[PDB]
Amino acid sequence: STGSATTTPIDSLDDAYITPVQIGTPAQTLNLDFDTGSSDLWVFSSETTASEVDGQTIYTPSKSTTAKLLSGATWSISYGDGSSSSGDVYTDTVSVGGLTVTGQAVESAKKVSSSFTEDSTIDGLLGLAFSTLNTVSPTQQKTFFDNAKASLDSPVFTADLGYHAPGTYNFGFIDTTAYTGSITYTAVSTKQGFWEWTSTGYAVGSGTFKSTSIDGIADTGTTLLYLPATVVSAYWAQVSGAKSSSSVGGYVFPCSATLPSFTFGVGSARIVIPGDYIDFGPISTGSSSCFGGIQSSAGIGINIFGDVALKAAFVVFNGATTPTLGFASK
Ligand SMILES: O=C(NC[C@H]1CCCO1)NC1CCCC1
Ligand SMILES: O=C(NC[C@H]1CCCO1)NC1CCCC1
Repeated sequence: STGSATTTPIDSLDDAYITPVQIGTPAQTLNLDFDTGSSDLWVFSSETTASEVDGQTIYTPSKSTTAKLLSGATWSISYGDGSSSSGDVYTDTVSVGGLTVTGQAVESAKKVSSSFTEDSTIDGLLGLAFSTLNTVSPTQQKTFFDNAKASLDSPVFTADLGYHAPGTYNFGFIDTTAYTGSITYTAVSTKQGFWEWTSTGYAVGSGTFKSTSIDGIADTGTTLLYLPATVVSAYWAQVSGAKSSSSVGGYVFPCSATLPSFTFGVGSARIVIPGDYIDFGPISTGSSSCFGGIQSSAGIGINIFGDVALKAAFVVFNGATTPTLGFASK
């Protein structure tokens, strides 16, 4: 089997991407955040504290004839941005882009933190990291991909995120028309539960490539590119007037600037992030200070190749017995 679904930016900045997901019978379609840095499929629901729902579409398990309460199971997750959610668990039928999993754990939120409430466009998360990170207790549950992968034509999914435009998540096949050149594959460590890999270096604009190992994860659920402070300083030094602002929380730059590209290495291959992809717009409405899309990882403990990086590539998440990542230009 295969599946293919369009993923759409939630706003004009590509702050996140939402993908429609069918849950239950009859289907209830929710727009989820496909997240390769976590492993829980959770949704706003009829069980979510009413004051914490503000415009999201909810899953109502009592209206799904295939929903079954997973007796005694609870979940609770906290993310690297400080957000969180928790609740109970159903199993139900879940379909993405025509690919169907029966008995998928659907984690129903009883509580969500304010950032989730305040974002009416994200109805929940669909985790695509390794199932070792799933938070369901006392019986850990499998991700949608883990449940589907034996049925897939090939045990892979691909992320093709758009810049200020829709893109595609495919399951079970590699669309050879969706990229240019070749896909370069690189080793993955699953020891922390992420799609963790080692970039071979970077360049800023037209500058020389610096060969240096940068261990990080491929995270569709992280918006920006988080790299070591040395690398980030080297980038922003090429933008006149850019500076790290403790009050704002990262590097900012004059909105009048033209940003240079940023290149990262995948083996001997090179992925070029155009400068425009690094502009996250005014820090507050009407400001001429703009927020940068490349930020230091020093305070996170791990480098993150988030959407800023991934959207410059066609990315293969190869879930073979020994997982690997693939990157192609597009
Ligand atoms: O939490 C992370 N990103 C943001 C969350 C919010 C909802 C989806 O993703 N990234 C983690 C990756 C490893 C360290 C932090
Ligand atoms: O990218 C991050 N959050 C993504 C937003 C979009 C929708 C959900 O939240 N958070 C990063 C902060 C420092 C590492 C994780």
